[PDB]
Amino acid sequence: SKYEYVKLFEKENYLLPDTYIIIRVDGKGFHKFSQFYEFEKPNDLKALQVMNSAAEKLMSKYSDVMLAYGDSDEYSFLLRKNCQLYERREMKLTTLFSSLMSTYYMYFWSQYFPDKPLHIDHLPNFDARAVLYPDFKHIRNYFSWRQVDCHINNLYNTTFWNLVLKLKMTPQQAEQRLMGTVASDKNEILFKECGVNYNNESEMYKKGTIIVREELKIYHVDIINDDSWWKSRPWLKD
Amino acid sequence: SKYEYVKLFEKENYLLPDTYIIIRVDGKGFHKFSQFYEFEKPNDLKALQVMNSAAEKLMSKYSDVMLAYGDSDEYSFLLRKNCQLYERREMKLTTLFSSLMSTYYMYFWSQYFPDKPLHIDHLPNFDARAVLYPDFKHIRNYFSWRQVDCHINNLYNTTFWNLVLKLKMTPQQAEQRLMGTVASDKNEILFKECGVNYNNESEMYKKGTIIVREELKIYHVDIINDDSWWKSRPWLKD
Amino acid sequence: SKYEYVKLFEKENYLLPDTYIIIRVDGKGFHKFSQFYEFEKPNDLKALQVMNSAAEKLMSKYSDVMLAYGDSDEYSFLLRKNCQLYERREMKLTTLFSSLMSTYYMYFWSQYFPDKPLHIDHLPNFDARAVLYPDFKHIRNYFSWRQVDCHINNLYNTTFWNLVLKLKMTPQQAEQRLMGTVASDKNEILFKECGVNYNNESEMYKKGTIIVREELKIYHVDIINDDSWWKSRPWLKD
Amino acid sequence: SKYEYVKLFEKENYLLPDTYIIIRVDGKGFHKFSQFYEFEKPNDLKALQVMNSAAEKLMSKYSDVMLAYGDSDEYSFLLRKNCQLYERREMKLTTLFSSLMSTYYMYFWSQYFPDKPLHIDHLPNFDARAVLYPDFKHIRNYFSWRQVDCHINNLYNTTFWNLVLKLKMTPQQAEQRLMGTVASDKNEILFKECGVNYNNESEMYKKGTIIVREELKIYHVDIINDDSWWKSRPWLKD
RNA sequence: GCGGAUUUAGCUCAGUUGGGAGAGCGCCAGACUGUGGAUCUGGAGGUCCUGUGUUCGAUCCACAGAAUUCGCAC
RNA sequence: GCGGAUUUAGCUCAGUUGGGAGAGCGCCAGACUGUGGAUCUGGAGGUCCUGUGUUCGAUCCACAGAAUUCGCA
Repeated sequence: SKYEYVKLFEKENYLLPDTYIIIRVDGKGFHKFSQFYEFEKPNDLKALQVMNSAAEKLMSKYSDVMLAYGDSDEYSFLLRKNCQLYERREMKLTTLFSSLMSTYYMYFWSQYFPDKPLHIDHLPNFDARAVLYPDFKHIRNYFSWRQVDCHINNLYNTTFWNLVLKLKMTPQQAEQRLMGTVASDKNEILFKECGVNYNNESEMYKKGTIIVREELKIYHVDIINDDSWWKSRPWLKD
Repeated sequence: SKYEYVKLFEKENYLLPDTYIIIRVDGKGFHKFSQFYEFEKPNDLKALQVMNSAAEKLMSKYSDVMLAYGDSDEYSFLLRKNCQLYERREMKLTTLFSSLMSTYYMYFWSQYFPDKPLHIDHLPNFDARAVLYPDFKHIRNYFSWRQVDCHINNLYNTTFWNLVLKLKMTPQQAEQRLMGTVASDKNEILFKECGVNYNNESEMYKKGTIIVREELKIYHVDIINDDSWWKSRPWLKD
Repeated sequence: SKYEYVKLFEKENYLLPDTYIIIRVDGKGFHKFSQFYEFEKPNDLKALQVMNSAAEKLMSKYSDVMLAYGDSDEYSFLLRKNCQLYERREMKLTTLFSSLMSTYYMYFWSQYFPDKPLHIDHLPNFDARAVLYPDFKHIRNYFSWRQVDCHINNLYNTTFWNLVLKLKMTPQQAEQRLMGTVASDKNEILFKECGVNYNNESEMYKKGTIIVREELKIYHVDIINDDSWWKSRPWLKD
Repeated sequence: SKYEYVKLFEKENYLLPDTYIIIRVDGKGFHKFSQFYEFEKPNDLKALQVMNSAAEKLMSKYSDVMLAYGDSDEYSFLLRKNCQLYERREMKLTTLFSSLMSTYYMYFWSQYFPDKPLHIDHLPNFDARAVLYPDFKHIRNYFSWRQVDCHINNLYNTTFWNLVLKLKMTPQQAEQRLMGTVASDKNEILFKECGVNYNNESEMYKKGTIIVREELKIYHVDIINDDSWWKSRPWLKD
């Protein structure tokens, strides 16, 4: 053909071999999304169950995924360093992960929320980015970063939404009240003013969600300081 | 934070400025997809209408998309050379496009096919790639390439399936019949042996689908040799 | 062989076809270099001829180089859109250009300065970077940028070195004297305090060096506003 | 400035952190270079001493280089995984290495060969590529690969040049003679026909050259199987 | 895109309805001698592409995903 | 992750009910002049981060998405 020459303008990027690959997918404008479909605040259980369902099915579909961690509207997938999926073409991996997460989310939404059919202008869309890590310690520190982020965001949102619902404050009022406040102050505000003991909050909300290949098992525990949890799973390293 | 340092391992790729951008999305294993949901052969109208609906909605959402061409399980989107969407980040554009096409396809499928609800193991997924073209002549030639490819492939499937249906041949028999045949030979085989006049086939089947920003208008015309069609639409160039 | 596998960690980068290529080479620490070998200030003529000789020879060797502009310790080379040199492999182009400029500079230095044999710890080194530009207008604007920067740096160096040499100021003293000063002030300082008419300085010093493929001709002219200079050379565009 | 905007078209590439970097430089058309300056065959000691001098000086100039291995017209440099030279910018590293190796080669050439002044059309140029390796085992395997390649190439050149020089053959005759020949066949040809025992060849010629930071020490030993050679130098991993 | 064929040790290839994995070259060690060549002896290396399903048991059987190659076709 | 402020001519800052965009500099040319200095005239360059609407009309207003910067950690 006299037209195929344009194919020469395409440029592929193969991700460095024998390197750990993290693919992180993130909900596009899921704040507005959470508002449109009237999500429970601070945390809506079933929506998180949809997220976990999509992630788990995806994980079941692709064996190279050793571990997955999700919270709020985000999910991180760890691919074994020796992954050869799609010859490690970055675009294939990221666009496939985003496509899969979006479609599976739509499906499981149709399963968990039949009362709230999806509207064409507020469909769940995900972006996806690939990140390379040469040593496992960086993987540990990454998931540590994500879990710390989950802890901070959950504490803030629980305090905020308890201030809004129980103390009937305005979002602006709750926002100003939390200004310059630290973890101890948020816990004290929740317990004394809202009558809520944070430590008694669901483990899933405060710790996020971990899916690990054992069998596929789901945990909601601290992985930041618990070295034995990692050490007992050496196949994560391989 | 002692963990945020891992964020430094990320690499962004900004697409060269003042360049025409083509993002092509492609259905993942849609032959098998067409089999599972028992698509009509050679061409199933309603499915193609799902594709076109999804693509048109997508084009409607992003004003930077000047032109789209789709056929079978593929769709190409032209973004104007001075586009600043997501600061011209390749990953954002591609993962977002795959996600959008996927979700819109899922939505419109429930609309056109209420009789065939989607199965979790056969959801429509799309990959996506970004290609840069510095001169409009290469864009013209690109879409020319896509239309020629559509013509050849359609001619193949229509001839094959007419050989299976009208002459009651076995797939291997029809395939053996098509060895060393060219477009003209396939046309002559269809007309003389199967009694089907190709030129009378649906225009969408023979030319594919064009969505162009005018209002958004859909065409099923030749864009390869019709220079005036392009010349009459200078806003495509800039 | 059981060791050849490491070849898979290599990454090639082919520069986008049908795009103008600019390769800019720049002297490594040529201020300290100028100090060690006792360069005349503000401008040492013979050094500039070494630069120009190296650039001209390099350009003579590779016909794809259509235009070159050099000043101080930098030089810019324009390679035509359909250049296929080293299959447009970026790395080959850049390392080759840097190696060539360094070696030719060493050679022509050995020719112009036999009195000052080069010392191993002060050899002329060059870096090299490649930049892609999709439209010729951006090429014009690039070389315009380079000539403007050349004017700025030359004016600064002449004023600075006239304040240090013609007067008896310290380099830091002159630096502080020129702080927050503009072209008008520099001109006025040269005139009133140093008794130097900037405009009467050599044209090469104020405008830089242009090498054009016509035959290779060397110019010291304005290319910023002179449209006719470019328009009279359409082969530069092709 | 209204022209500085072109600066936005540059794209820099920062190498993945915590990864071992190998920068390999290789002589451009050094077959022709070897012919032009009438190099001794198969191996010219003084030329190898020029290469080695250049490499040692370069390594001496940049403390980040932990190990270097060179042979024939190529040299490989290992940079420790946490190196921050030029912020791990690929272009700067490679073009700088090419420039340095080229200039140093010119200088030491002027020192070892006062009898053979360099001709402008045959100055020594080097290309350079950077390769990332996430694990040290790959470093060991890389240098192993290069040393094996050295063994093969040296055996070939010694057998070949003994066939042209000693048996007074034409290069094409030797080329055809070595077609389909294996190491054993080459050894027997040298031994029986040329009266040459390969094992008695200089250790530098058959093993290549190793420069290691200990002090900078030079070795001509096997590094493929001698694990202790690496193990006794743990600072290479760090 | 359509179809066939293939994926097991470092390289080339076996193998068994469906049962516990091998040979030649190459590599390392020792003896031997002409040396890293020749012969001989010894030894090392493998997620049998990645998952799933059935089964007491999968390299094999069924399905799916990835990769290699050759045909036909622009 | 949560919030404040910011993005307007090449640079630096105003900036407006909601209506018609500017200054200093920079920069091109011309007259006279020490020089493309100053001084003098004319002129250019602004998609005011990007889209939609309310409107007879949008730089400010209302919705959506993005970027720089500093806090709270």
